[PDB]
Amino acid sequence: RFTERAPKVLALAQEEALRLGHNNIGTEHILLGLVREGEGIAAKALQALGLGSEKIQKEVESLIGRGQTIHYTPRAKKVIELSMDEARKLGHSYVGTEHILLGLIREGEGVAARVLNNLGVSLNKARQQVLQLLGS
Repeated sequence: RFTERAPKVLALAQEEALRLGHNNIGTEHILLGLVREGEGIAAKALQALGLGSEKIQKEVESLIGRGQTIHYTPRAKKVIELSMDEARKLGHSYVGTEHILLGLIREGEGVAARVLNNLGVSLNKARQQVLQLLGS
């Protein structure tokens, strides 16, 4: 149900949660995966918005702090479900990195959203800008 790059986001999200010593894979780890994957549309959008992996990493560690089997948080699961809806609405059968980013922005209320707020990003403006990119 995913593009080639979307599972790489998920792999990195889990790796980051483990590297940071965290107990679950939350929306902020999905955000880290989106930016660190580097090549997908989501990474491109985050780059164009003036963000980068190190800035996001530092803000995650500031807000949450550092700490085997880690599970997705309920909100991260919701974001993944929303990514499927975002893809469908845009005429795609496969969920790409951009749909995970849109699902994260749409949910708009977890640790990733707090991080984005603290990094100076408006979610509503960012949603419009990501869609603008997809329409280009």
